[PDB]
Amino acid sequence: SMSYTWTGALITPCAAEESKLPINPLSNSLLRHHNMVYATTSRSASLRQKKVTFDRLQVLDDHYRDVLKEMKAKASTVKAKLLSIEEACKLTPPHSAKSKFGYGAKDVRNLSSRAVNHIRSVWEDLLEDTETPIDTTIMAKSEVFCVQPGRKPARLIVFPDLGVRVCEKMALYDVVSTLPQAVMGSSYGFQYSPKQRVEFLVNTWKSKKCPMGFSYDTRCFDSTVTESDIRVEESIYQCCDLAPEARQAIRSLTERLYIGGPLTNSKGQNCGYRRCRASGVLTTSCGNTLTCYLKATAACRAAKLQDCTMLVNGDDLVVICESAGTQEDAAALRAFTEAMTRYSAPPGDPPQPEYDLELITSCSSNVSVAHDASGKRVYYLTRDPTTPLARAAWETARHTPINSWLGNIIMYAPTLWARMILMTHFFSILLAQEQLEKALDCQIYGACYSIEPLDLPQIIERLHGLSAFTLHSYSPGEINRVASCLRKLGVPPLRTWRHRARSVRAKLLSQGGRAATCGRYLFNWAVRTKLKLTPIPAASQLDLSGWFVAGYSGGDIYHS
Ligand SMILES: O=c1ncn(Cc2c(F)cc(F)cc2F)c2ccc(Oc3ccccc3C(F)(F)F)cc12
Ligand SMILES: [Mg+2]
Ligand SMILES: [Mg+2]
Repeated sequence: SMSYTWTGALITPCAAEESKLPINPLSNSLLRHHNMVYATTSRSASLRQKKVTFDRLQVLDDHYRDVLKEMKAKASTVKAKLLSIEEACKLTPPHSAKSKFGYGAKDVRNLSSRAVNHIRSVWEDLLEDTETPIDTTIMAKSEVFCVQPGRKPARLIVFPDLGVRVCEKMALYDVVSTLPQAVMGSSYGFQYSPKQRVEFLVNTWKSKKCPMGFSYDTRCFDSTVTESDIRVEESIYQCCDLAPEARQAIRSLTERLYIGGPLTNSKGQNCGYRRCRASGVLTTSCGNTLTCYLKATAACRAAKLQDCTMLVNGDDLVVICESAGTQEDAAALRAFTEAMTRYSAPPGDPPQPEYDLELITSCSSNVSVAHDASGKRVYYLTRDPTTPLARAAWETARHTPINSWLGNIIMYAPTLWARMILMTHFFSILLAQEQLEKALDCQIYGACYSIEPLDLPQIIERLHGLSAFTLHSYSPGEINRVASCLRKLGVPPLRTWRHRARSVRAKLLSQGGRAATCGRYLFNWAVRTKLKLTPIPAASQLDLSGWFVAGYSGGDIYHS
């Protein structure tokens, strides 16, 4: 069936949208070529639509069916609990889209009478009406990017009302948090932290006689998901031991929301219908990971690749396996792509076999190596810095709910570009404005969190280790990239940052307390007469456990 159907009403913006980076003092400090940084707007919606509207093709074979039963089997060991309206509410973000029935995130969190009552009514309705499609809103997502040798058209987000959103949590939160791990095991990418991911990738790579690996990029994965996929995905869920209320709630959510439904723009007009994955639902991240895994796993048996190992994060896939030769490997990869195409997961960029792990990119990131004080090789997770910086620049000029930079510092603490530019730029500013105290919301795997800037040293040591404060002698590959990028975005050179960092460091050490800590470990790279960085007290006390369990992108989740 057609992924989407449009009535002709436009996808409209519920306010004014900014497309160009504003010229201000602070941002200009990070990067000069501001006219290269832009943000998507509903304006390009039409273009997106054309890219995602098409008629799917799907042919399931015995390998598909086989793997499904295999996955079903493990899922059947799971027992998911129901969530009280409280727990679910406590999980809703404060910025989350307000309800169209008279309440908002604020009220939902305050367990406000009006909110909780409507929520209660929506649940009751999911238990009674098993048919009626649930209404959803469509919006052109507004993200920041850098220009390229045109521009990326806005991404479309589909999401139900806050009422239906809380119920989803109640019926499926526990499910989408445990089930994936139980089903995919070592392959579930969200169970790992950057360091743990790197470890998994490097161990897998080494466990092979002669490694071969590739990243498979599906063309607009969501729109490729078919009504069959969603139903199959629900069947896995149905294997869990669930309360009747939840069993039915899930059954209803599947038929009324997940497999598809009506599209309403911000104005309130009917835009069309959806028959593919909705990006703004709780089951998006879990569902896409299950689906992608299912297809790829079966696709590897069809293509006859040997000893496949998958790493899946939603629609993001990377496979590592035993090579069979250059020629044979390209044939297998091609076979693989076709199998996946049959399964309704055609490629965007044709996959290319990789024999050098550092060259494989998944989750917009890759694996590289640097050295610690002792001088031994240390692998860490890194990525091209363009987007992070561009957004960083944008987040410096305008106030925005989420701070991609803070999240990036956290996830990329050990990288060259993260420590040299981001850490400096932002600490320098916070130091100026006197804001080191204020907490800031950010995101990890799609879930919002609230971190205090002055706690970064602890976070970084526990998630990466002390080496993240002393790495050096980065690969010539990584170095070239960073430099190439700064040159492109008009970002100040190495020396300029060192000088700036050298100054911030000083200003930080004078304030003492948690600040000196930041200045001591975070900017130790700047001073020549180094300092001995020892295990930080608060580090071995942080409950970062929950930070890396499952994915929630688009799932409207906030871990308080
Ligand atoms: O391998 C390194 N080993 C150490 N340092 C010092 C250093 C560091 F260990 C971490 C850090 F957080 C900031 C730093 F300064 C480097 C500093 C810059 C660099 O790369 C470049 C070299 C020449 C020009 C431009 C660059 C650039 F844009 F940085 F890539 C490579 C290295
Ligand atoms: Mg895709
Ligand atoms: Mg974990």
